[PDB]
Amino acid sequence: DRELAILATAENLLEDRPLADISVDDLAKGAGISRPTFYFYFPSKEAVLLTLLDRVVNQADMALQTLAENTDRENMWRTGINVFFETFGSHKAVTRAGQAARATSVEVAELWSTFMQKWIAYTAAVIDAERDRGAAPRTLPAHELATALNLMNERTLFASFAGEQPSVPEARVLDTLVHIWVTSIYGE
Amino acid sequence: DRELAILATAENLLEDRPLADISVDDLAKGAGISRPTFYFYFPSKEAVLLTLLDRVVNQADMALQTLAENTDRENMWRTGINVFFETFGSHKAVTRAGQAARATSVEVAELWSTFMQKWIAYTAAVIDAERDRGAAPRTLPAHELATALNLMNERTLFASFAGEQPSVPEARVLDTLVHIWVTSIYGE
Ligand SMILES: COc1cccc(OCC(=O)Nc2ccc(-c3nc4ccccc4s3)cc2)c1
Ligand SMILES: COc1cccc(OCC(=O)Nc2ccc(-c3nc4ccccc4s3)cc2)c1
Ligand SMILES: [N+]
Ligand SMILES: [N+]
Repeated sequence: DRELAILATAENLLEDRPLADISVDDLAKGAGISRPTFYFYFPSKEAVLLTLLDRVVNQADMALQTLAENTDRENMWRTGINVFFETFGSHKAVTRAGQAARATSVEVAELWSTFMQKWIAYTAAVIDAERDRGAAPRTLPAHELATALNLMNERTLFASFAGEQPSVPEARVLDTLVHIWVTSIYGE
Repeated sequence: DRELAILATAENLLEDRPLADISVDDLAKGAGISRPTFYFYFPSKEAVLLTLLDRVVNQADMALQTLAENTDRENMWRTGINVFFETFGSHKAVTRAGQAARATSVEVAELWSTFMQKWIAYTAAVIDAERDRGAAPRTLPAHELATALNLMNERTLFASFAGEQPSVPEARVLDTLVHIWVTSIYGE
C-alpha cells in the first residue's frame, strides 16, 4: 500500500500525460515517498505501468469468467462485450498507455498477447457451442472468426477511447460492435 | 532517382530491421551517395519512411478508385478488400514500420488518419447505395458500421502480416474479413 499509493498516482498522472512525461520522482512525490523508496517497490516507471495494465486485464478477465459461469443471443454477446467496454472504459489512461507500450515493451506485448489468446479461445468455444446446438451456422472456422472479432474490438475501442480520428463515438461503439458480432456469428 | 535509390534501400533495409536500427549512413551507403548528399533529398530517416508510406497508401487508394469507377455482392467486397491485402501485403516492412511510426510521428499519424477517413467515407457511400437500391437492410448508421469494418481490417491485416500472436494466418485472412463485411452489411 505504499505500493497501492504508487499505482494510484501513476494512474492519475497518466490521465494528464504519457508515461515518458512522467518521472520516477513524479511517482515518488505523488505517493508520498522518496525515490530510493520507490525503487524498492518497482524496478522502473515501466514496471508500474505493467502492473496497472496487469490489474486492468485481469479485472476484465475475471468479469468475463463470472458471466461465463451462468436472455436472447444478441443480449448475451452484448453483456460480454460490455465487460471490455466498461472495464477498459473505466481505465482509459491505463488502456491508452498499455496500448502504446506494446511497442516499447516485450513484457507489455506478452501480457496483452496472452489475454487476447485466452479471450479468443473463449469466444471460439461459445461459437462452437452455438453451432453444436444448431443456433449458429457452420461458416468460417470459429477460431479465425473469433480472432478477427476480438481484434476489431481491441482496435475500435482503443480508437473510441482515445478520441481518434477516425473513431466510432463512444456512445455508439457498443451497439456498433454487437451488430457486427451477431450478424457475423449467426449470419449466412 | 538518387531519391528513388534512397527509397528502395530504405524499403530493403526495413525487411531486416526496424527504422531505429537503420542509420542515415546506412541509407546513404545503400543508395551509393554520401551522407550530406542524403540530407539534400531528405531531412531525416523518418522523412524517408513517411515518403515510402505515402507512396504505399496512395497506391491502395488509386487502386480502390480504379475499382470504384466500374459480379455478386460478396465478390464485389472481396475485390475491394483485396486491394488492401495485396497492396499492403506487397509492402509488409513499410506497412509494419508505418504502423509503428503512428506513435512516433504526427505526420505519419495524420497521413494514416486522412486515408482511413477517405476509405471509411467511401465504404459508407457504397453501403448507402446498397441500402437505396434495396439490396442491404437499414441497420446501423452506415458511417459507424464502415468505421468499425475498416478499423477491423487495419488491425487484423497488420497482425497477420506481422505474424502476431494472436493473428489469422495470412492465407485465411481475406476470406475471414470478407465473411464479416458481407454478413454485417447485408445481415439483419
Ligand atoms: C481496449 O478494448 C479491448 C481490448 C481487447 C479486447 C477487447 O474486446 C474483446 C471482446 O469484446 N471479446 C469478447 C467479448 C465477449 C465474449 C463473450 N461474451 C459472452 C457472453 C455469455 C457467454 C460467453 C461469452 S464469451 C468473449 C470475448 C477490447
Ligand atoms: C494494413 O491493412 C490495412 C490498413 C488500413 C485499411 C485496411 O483495409 C481497409 C479496407 O479493406 N477497406 C475497404 C475495402 C473495400 C472497399 C470497397 N470495395 C469496393 C468494391 C466495389 C465498389 C466499391 C467498393 S468500396 C472500401 C474500403 C487494411
Ligand atoms: N465506461
Ligand atoms: N500479398
